[PDB]
Amino acid sequence: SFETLRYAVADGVATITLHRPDQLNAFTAQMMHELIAAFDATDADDNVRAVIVTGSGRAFCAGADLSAHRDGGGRVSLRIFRSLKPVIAAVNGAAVGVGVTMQLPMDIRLASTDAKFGFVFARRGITPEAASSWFLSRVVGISTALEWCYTGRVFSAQEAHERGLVRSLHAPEDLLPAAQAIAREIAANAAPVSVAISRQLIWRMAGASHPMEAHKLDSRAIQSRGRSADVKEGVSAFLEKRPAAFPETVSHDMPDFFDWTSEPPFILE
Amino acid sequence: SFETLRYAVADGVATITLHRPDQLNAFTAQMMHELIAAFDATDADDNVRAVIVTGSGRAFCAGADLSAHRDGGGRVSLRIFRSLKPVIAAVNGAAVGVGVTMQLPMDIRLASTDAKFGFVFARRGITPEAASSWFLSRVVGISTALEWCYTGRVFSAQEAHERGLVRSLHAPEDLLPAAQAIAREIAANAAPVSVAISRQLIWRMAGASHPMEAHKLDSRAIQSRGRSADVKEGVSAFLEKRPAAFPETVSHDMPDFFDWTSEPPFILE
Amino acid sequence: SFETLRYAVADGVATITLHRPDQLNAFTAQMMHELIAAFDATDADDNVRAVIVTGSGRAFCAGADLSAHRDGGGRVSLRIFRSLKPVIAAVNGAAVGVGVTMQLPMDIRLASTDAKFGFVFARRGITPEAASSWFLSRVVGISTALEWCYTGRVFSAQEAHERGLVRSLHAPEDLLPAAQAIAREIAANAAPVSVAISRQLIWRMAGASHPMEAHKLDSRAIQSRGRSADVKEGVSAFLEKRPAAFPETVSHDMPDFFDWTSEPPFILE
Repeated sequence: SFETLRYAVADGVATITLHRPDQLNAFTAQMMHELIAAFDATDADDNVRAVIVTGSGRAFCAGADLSAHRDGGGRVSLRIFRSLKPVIAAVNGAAVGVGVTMQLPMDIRLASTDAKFGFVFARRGITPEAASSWFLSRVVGISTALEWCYTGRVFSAQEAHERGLVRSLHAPEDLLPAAQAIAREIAANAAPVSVAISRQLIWRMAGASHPMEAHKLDSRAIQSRGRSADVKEGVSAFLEKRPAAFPETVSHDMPDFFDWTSEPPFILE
Repeated sequence: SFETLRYAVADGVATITLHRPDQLNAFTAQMMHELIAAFDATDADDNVRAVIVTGSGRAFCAGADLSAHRDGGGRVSLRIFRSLKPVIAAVNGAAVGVGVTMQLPMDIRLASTDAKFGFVFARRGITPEAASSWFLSRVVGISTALEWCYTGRVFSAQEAHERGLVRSLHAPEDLLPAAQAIAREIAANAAPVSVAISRQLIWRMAGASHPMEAHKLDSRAIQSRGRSADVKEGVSAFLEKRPAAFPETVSHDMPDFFDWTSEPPFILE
Repeated sequence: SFETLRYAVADGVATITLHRPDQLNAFTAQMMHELIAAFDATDADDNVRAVIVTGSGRAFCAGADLSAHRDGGGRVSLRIFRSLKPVIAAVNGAAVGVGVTMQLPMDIRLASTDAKFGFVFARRGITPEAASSWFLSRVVGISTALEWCYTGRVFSAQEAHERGLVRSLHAPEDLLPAAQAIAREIAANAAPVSVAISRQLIWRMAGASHPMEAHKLDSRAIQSRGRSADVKEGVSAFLEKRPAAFPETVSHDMPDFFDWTSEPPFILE
């Protein structure tokens, strides 16, 4: 139960709906705390195998309203980064300021053909936040990140897709069905512990200085999964001509050799 | 005043013109010192809100002529990296050897349809320089970087654009107008301190191991800009139906919590 | 001489052929040791100036059969990473599981129009290996890496090329000729020491936190090559209207200021 979001779980898929639509879902202190609580709920709910984030009304999110000195956007961004479930943004409308910076830590961005995007910070005399200086170059590459943040231009879904911010474009009526089809295909076919480990190694090894770091972690991951009941279930089911019902859960069966919840310290100098 | 460059400031835009055209603007010791001095001038001139780099004559730059044991190309590359203004390359002609490696630290590459590019080092029995082993993978990605440096092939503007070295292609007469329209749109719409912080965080956080690093810096940046006169000017101007005249300057008003001029030590082992 | 591979050297090009075709070249303990030995041979053979890896029969490689607790895939991946010669994958058929993760450390991926690819780990209750959590984001970028590993979908050559896993697509009969034309153009035109240094700096500086790291190494590399006989041979040959016959070799003439064979320690916690 939230004031700034709707939250629904159906068919193994959580939908978090940004829900201040009279304000084009403008981001507030409470949406920040609530989105952190939404991801705590999705990480803990074994019935959740994928998460869709979308906007109510016309917009996705048009921007921010008006020893934790921490940017609110960043707190959400860092929470999603250490998320254990697939996260898909279904961008239905304007995603401006923190409204676009919030999507960069999500795993897959789908956009309505109506969607608009703008890193408008420099036009307002402020700066890109939500750790977008880290995320944005790893989605669209440095040159595009610099051009969008320098001009602060509001650009089309078509530019978003050509420059690689969004995976694919959908008719307004087709967006959530598309996000759902991806979410359900993961929920149907993949073992939730394997998905959670994959998510964490891909995101975390993007900042690693050498593939040795990945080799050390992914050696321990494949050793642990190799001895798991999920691997056995995968064998049985193929032989017995049936869809696997992976039994191991993100809530209990996450391998203990690595703290999937860990993050470096927030310290000011 | 320079021997190897022209330097002009009009309408908030600096144009640095590589200017040894009888030698296809071949890079020399003096062009190196002069380009460092050109960026010192652009960083210090509050009338400069964007920088265009271009070539005189037929070529952009066809290559190098013939306890600082430092590659000259790198010295320029590292100077641009810690630059505080948007830098756009307008590649008018051949950009060979250090002539292409010099553009990779710039923020946006525009090319004439006449432009040609070649990382020809290995064909001459030498090696890619100007820290291109760091920059080139972050523009075009590792596989393309390897292929261009292995073959040393001189390739077309069209390949440059398809593989992502250049943002866009222009008729020879359209190149500088296009570079100018981008430069003027930044100079017109964005607060110079916000642009300078954005530039530095995007480039610097591309080497950061985790988004926590960006969150720490961009929390301090948004706190500082939040209390700035630029933010106020942005409010006034919207209400009073007028273009903002951001008053804070890169020369004085750069926030002091981070040394924007800092770089790691050059030490030989 | 190998049981799981064919190995041939012609015209300066080594071809390593994955060769358990009755098993769609499934990866085994012995293919792992043999591929390490194949790269030791290619690194030491000055007659080898480029390496092509390809599959026998219908498939490239359909997956794994069935205080070094090290993933076998990773051992190959890490060996290729510290390889000194250009490595091109010619993907002739299905490349599933470790069959696709093995290609990511190679320098250039060419695919037959018949080729298929799938990161199917999560569908089998296991996890992406061969340090693919490091390599895959640096080939196709994080969002695509996440989508392929979450769904475990087997996808077409066309998707592989559009999302940037493969450089180019070839008719089945055209694949090895294309891989050869690239290999021979390197073998013909580039100095082997320059190629080996380039390979190592591009791959290693992709994990470096700042371009200063590249500037330090590439300053020493260009100083050393500047005094080399290859550079002289390059001068003579241009004047004397003839193709250079670079005399310096990867076996003897690798500059000594950096250990090209070095890798960080494999240690379990």
